[PDB]
Amino acid sequence: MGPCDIYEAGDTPCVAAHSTTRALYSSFSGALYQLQRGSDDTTTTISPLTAGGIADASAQDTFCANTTCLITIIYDQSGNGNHLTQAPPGGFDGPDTDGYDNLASAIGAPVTLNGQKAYGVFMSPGTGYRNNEATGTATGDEAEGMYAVLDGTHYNDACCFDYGNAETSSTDTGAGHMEAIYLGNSTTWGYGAGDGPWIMVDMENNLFSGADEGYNSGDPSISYRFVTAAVKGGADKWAIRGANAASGSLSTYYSGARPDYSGYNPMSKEGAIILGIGGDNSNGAQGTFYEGVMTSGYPSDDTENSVQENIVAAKYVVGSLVSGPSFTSGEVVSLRVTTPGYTTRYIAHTDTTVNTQVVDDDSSTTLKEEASWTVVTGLANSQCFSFESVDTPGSYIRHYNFELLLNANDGTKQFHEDATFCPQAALNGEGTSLRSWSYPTRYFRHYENVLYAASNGGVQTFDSKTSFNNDVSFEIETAFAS
Ligand SMILES: *[C@@H]1O[C@H](CO)[C@@H](O[C@@H]2O[C@H](CO)[C@@H](O)[C@H](O)[C@H]2NC(C)=O)[C@H](O)[C@H]1NC(C)=O
Repeated sequence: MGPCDIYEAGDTPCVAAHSTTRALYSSFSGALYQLQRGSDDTTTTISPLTAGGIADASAQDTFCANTTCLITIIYDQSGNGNHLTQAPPGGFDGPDTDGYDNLASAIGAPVTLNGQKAYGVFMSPGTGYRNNEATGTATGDEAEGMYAVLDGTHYNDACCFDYGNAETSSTDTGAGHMEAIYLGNSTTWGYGAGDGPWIMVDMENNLFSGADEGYNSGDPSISYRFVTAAVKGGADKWAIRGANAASGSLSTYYSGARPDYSGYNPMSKEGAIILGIGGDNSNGAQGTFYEGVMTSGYPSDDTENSVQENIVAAKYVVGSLVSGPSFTSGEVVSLRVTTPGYTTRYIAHTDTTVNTQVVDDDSSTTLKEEASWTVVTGLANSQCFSFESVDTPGSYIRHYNFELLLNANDGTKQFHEDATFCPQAALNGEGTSLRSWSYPTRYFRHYENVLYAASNGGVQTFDSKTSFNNDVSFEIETAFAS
């Protein structure tokens, strides 16, 4: 049995089931999600290898070879048609065309389930999915349960990395008009103990970590690489239960009556489904979604325990984020442009601006150093890497407003994430392509001889698809600074 077979047996059937990694029903063999590649904007679907099995990652790799891919749709496996598509603008506009939120990269969250390769949904700030015409989802004060397997190490404090029930108008219609899982360390509303992140329940105009608005000591920080967040709500009752998705049981962080504030009892759920954003489309949060469902009815603890048992059995393990030549920590290199007509240029920097310049044996000692980089273990992820300036030790290449800058490491999580890049076999076959760890839809890309963290097509001029593949491919050579 799969998670939804378990919920069905527990008398609280799934009304929405989403996952890019595996089938959530033992009998499901349909499409798990849809992909769209940047080379020609064509699409294709990825289905389980077998009924109730793991996604066919090989099919994705084949379709996405020598180009970039986006996850356009996360299909609803229940049959209710509650598929998740690109989230629309609402109370807040997204950063994409006409206010839509960004689609997620198809390769930002590689994993293996019991040894089989699969891809999760790595969501950077601005990314979001939604379905504002869902069927079967609880409305009003109707009871529902839900869970999601997330990455407890991928999060931030901006509103709001949610998965669950929200408004069908994509706007904030008041307290009680939402009921969704939240994972992050926002403290604007509720928050738990420690540094976070915390699993909280977004009931609109409030993220709740317990009965009181604001701080609630009963909700602990949970930072497992794979987190199972289980939330449920019914008539004047709700609960938060969490666990290490890779091992053990769910622990109850909260179970009791609704927060005693106007609008939360009875609830006024609208039934829309959101992923990675807030009800009003607040889109500043980040996180990773692997699988999750929403049910009709209030799940018993026993039913959820069986679901957690199943998740553990799926055996989630982190996958490889790197491919191609790659590097070794401590190694010093110079990166050469491969785009025809700019092949004598190297990645360098003029003060804080990262750019490309013609550097050769005749260059000054200073310029040779500005075109030389010490490759160190990724500041935000040990699999990837960070690039430290040779002339300016202590400073690394980092993206800011999608421009690559050379700034001093302040030791903060944010800097670390902005400064971590994962090597990928060059899209044009020449060398390597450095993919941003925090924004996997973006890569080192030279445009007008300046370096950016650009996507294959986008709202920024430097996201131009023209010569993208060549512009994000660099040959790794001996450092000029020796
Ligand atoms: C959420 O967690 C992060 C990570 O611990 C906090 O970020 C730090 O941010 C402050 C404020 O900018 C800096 O003094 C620290 O140097 C940062 N620490 C790290 C480890 O990066 C963030 O402040 C937290 N947010 C809230 C609202 O509590």
